Amino acid sequence: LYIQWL
Amino acid sequence: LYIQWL
Amino acid sequence: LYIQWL
Amino acid sequence: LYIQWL
Amino acid sequence: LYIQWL
Amino acid sequence: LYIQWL
Amino acid sequence: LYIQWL
Amino acid sequence: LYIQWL
Amino acid sequence: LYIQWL
Amino acid sequence: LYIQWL
Repeated sequence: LYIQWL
Repeated sequence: LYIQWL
Repeated sequence: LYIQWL
Repeated sequence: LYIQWL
Repeated sequence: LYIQWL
Repeated sequence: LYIQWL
Repeated sequence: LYIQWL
Repeated sequence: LYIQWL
Repeated sequence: LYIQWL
Repeated sequence: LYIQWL
């Protein structure tokens, strides 16, 4: 699981 | 699962 | 599952 | 599943 | 399943 | 671009 | 770009 | 870019 | 970039 | 960048 959130 | 969210 | 959301 | 959403 | 939505 | 090979 | 190989 | 190999 | 190898 | 090898 990879989450990139901005 | 890959989530890229901006 | 790949989600790209802007 | 691939979702590209803008 | 591929969804491209703008 | 979405590539699925079975 | 999403690549899935089975 | 998401790469999954089985 | 996410790389998963099985 | 996330790399997972099995």
